[PDB]
Amino acid sequence: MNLEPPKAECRSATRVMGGPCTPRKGPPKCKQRQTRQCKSKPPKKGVQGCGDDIPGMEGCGTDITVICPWEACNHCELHELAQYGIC
Ligand SMILES: *[C@H]1CC(=O)N([C@@H]2CC(C)(C)N(O)C2(C)C)C1=O
Ligand SMILES: *[C@H]1CC(=O)N([C@@H]2CC(C)(C)N(O)C2(C)C)C1=O
Ligand SMILES: *[C@H]1CC(=O)N([C@@H]2CC(C)(C)N(O)C2(C)C)C1=O
Ligand SMILES: *[C@H]1CC(=O)N([C@H]2CC(C)(C)N(O)C2(C)C)C1=O
Ligand SMILES: *[C@H]1CC(=O)N([C@H]2CC(C)(C)N(O)C2(C)C)C1=O
Ligand SMILES: *[C@H]1CC(=O)N([C@H]2CC(C)(C)N(O)C2(C)C)C1=O
Ligand SMILES: *[C@H]1CC(=O)N([C@H]2CC(C)(C)N(O)C2(C)C)C1=O
Ligand SMILES: *[C@H]1CC(=O)N([C@H]2CC(C)(C)N(O)C2(C)C)C1=O
Ligand SMILES: *[C@H]1CC(=O)N([C@H]2CC(C)(C)N(O)C2(C)C)C1=O
Repeated sequence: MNLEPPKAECRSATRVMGGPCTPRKGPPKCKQRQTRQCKSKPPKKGVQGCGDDIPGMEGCGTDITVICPWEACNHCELHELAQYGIC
């Protein structure tokens, strides 16, 4: 019968859940990664981004699985004002 009962609980959490939350049009519309969300300045390197090809296999995995900016949220090279979330 379907997969075995999933761990839909995890008590490890505590206050990092609940509270005033109201999604919007559900998560972004993927199924077509191209240029429907990523937009700003012409394609280049560093200033803009990098222009990879198939992330999750060669784009990233080290500065995220071992040290993700979410932990030491303070260093960050550029774009430090994005800390307010006013994005
Ligand atoms: C799955 C297990 C779990 O509980 N996780 C963490 C820790 C708590 C606080 C329990 N969560 O709800 C989050 C997702 C933050 C898991 O990732
Ligand atoms: C409300 C919906 C939600 O889940 N939110 C965030 C992100 C996750 C990890 C799903 N949470 O349980 C918290 C509350 C941290 C919301 O903003
Ligand atoms: C984006 C909220 C940016 O300021 N919020 C989100 C998440 C990241 C990846 C940081 N972004 O640039 C978008 C807009 C997708 C702002 O800081
Ligand atoms: C299709 C939509 C998208 O952007 N995406 C991401 C989601 C995660 C799991 C973060 N990832 O590494 C991929 C590239 C799969 C999709 O699967
Ligand atoms: C370098 C190649 C590229 O287009 N890019 C974008 C992709 C997303 C995840 C939208 N983004 O915010 C960056 C700047 C990473 C690269 O990383
Ligand atoms: C945002 C839109 C997108 O798919 N993208 C690419 C750019 C690079 C860094 C090559 N990459 O692996 C992602 C998926 C982030 C953006 O810059
Ligand atoms: C660069 C390519 C990518 O999508 N990615 C992950 C890493 C974490 C921080 C887990 N994450 O939510 C994104 C989508 C940025 C990279 O390391
Ligand atoms: C940055 C590095 C990474 O992969 N990551 C995870 C952490 C949670 C909140 C579980 N998540 O869905 C992302 C992809 C953001 C980071 O904090
Ligand atoms: C530290 C905590 C966090 O997740 N974060 C954002 C800031 C930007 C650069 C917008 N981003 O994509 C991450 C996830 C690093 C912080 O400033």
